[PDB]
Amino acid sequence: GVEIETISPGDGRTFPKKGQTCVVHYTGMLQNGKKFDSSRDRNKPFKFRIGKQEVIKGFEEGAAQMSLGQRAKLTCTPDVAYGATGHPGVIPPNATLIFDVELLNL
Repeated sequence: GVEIETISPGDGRTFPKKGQTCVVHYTGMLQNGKKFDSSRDRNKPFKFRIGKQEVIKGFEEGAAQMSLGQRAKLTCTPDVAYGATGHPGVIPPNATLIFDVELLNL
């Protein structure tokens, strides 16, 4: 259950495919309002490949459904997230995650 709202036009027709790299500048916040991660604070694009279960399923599905030059906010349910086995000292168990996702290339 991922809800995507198009906050950017994203006229690019390119779509991610299997076995491809994908760069996203992601910013995540907990639904109360505090953030835990921001790749842009590191000034480095987050390179991840579609598949291989490198990232949670919600983030990968959201990145797959949205395209180049597009921005969107992903509503990640705890079922598709860490859930009960939350991140140690970072994310409390049974919490939702909101991501500021955007491709730059591929």
